[PDB]
Amino acid sequence: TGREILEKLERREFTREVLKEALSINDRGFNEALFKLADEIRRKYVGDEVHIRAIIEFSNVCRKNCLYCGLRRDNKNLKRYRMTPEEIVERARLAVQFGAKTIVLQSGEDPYYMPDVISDIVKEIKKMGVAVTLSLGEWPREYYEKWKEAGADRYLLRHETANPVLHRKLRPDTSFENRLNCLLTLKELGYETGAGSMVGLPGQTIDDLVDDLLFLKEHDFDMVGIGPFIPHPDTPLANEKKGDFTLTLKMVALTRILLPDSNIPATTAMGTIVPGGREITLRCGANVIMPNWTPSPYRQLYQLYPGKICVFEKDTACIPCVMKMIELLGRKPGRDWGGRKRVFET
Ligand SMILES: C[C@H](CCC(=O)NCCC[N+](C)(C)C[C@@H](O)CS(=O)(=O)O)[C@H]1CC[C@H]2[C@@H]3[C@H](O)C[C@@H]4C[C@H](O)CC[C@]4(C)[C@H]3C[C@H](O)[C@]12C
Ligand SMILES: Nc1ncnc2c1ncn2[C@@H]1O[C@H](CSCC[C@H](N)C(=O)O)[C@@H](O)[C@H]1O
Ligand code: SF4
Ligand code: FES
Ligand SMILES: [Cl-]
Ligand SMILES: [Cl-]
Ligand SMILES: [Cl-]
Repeated sequence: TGREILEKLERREFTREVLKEALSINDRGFNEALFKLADEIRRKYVGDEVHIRAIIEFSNVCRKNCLYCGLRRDNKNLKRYRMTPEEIVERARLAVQFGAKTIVLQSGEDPYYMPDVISDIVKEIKKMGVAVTLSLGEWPREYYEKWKEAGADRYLLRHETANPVLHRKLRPDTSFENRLNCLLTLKELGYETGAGSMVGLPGQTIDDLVDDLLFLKEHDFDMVGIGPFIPHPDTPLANEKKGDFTLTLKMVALTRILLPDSNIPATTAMGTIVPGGREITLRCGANVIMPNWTPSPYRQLYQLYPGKICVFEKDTACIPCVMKMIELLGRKPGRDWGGRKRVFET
């Protein structure tokens, strides 16, 4: 019964069987009830504050060749850019001036900056009295250590898929074992550590999605970023089907249920595949939003997937826009850095 699955979720009986059935049931009533449960749990554990993480996509140069990603090295159609360290620091300062309490630095795996230019940048941004989150991909332990010493607070490294066979096929430079080792290293070093997966990858099954949920719960990640796969025309996966918004939303809801005190963004990919998708996601378990703070003329060039929202707007538009979103949702902007606030339970 949908009714029995909801009761087991409410009682925290998170068996493989319960999660598979939750993801397999297509009934509208069941889905709505699941979204309501996640929404309620979010309210109870993390409150009405929506934390704003200003993201600066500072380089689209990448050495890897992930089959899903528009920044993959084999994509010759893309104009490559790199922000200078001064540009990055000053752009972070402008986000802080606009009220950002977390700055996220994200890039392709661009060797140019690694490790010392990142360290220099992180040091300068930390002077501004804000949290710094890095999302730079897979690097040696020594680089992660240097960045932590430089003052980085958090690291986002989506695990993408917990199916090691699918992972190796989609990410042929690397492996799930490497990705996990990175995540474990980040945790050991004391970063708030973010993982998460794509939904609707070619060949990905419902059992795979279950495994993603169990993987997330197992490692107790501080942040979980989940979005639909969106095919990019300049990649090998150009002709594959996009991920389903409602199934993705169910993944976000179940993540909240499983990790009630975690930070969970309403990802840009959710807002890209459905108009208003971020706002829906914020009402089904999510409590974080990541406004695009990449400056013109580079915004339009950070093309992980096509159609990406916000790319045409003036490059200071997204912080005020998300403040409006948060108000019209009946929510509040985050007051502090929005670090994970653990609720220890049974
Ligand atoms: C806005 C939308 C249509 C509502 C509607 O128009 N009803 C008809 C009018 C209802 N009333 C209350 C304004 C008046 C009626 O009482 C009287 S009458 O209909 O005018 O006669 C309703 C219908 C189903 C609702 C979602 C689901 O729950 C799941 C989920 C639960 C979370 O917790 C919050 C988010 C989600 C996505 C919800 C959001 C929103 O809430 C939805 C989309
Ligand atoms: N085609 C696509 N559809 C949806 N999300 C995608 C995508 N291509 C990439 N992404 C998402 O974008 C995230 C940021 S990629 C940039 C950070 C770093 N290079 C890294 O790989 O971790 C990825 O983790 C992936 O989940
Ligand atoms: S997902 Fe990250 S590592 Fe892979 S190609 Fe895209 S930017 Fe490079
Ligand atoms: S969040 Fe980018 S314009 Fe609305
Ligand atoms: Cl963050
Ligand atoms: Cl994310
Ligand atoms: Cl995304």
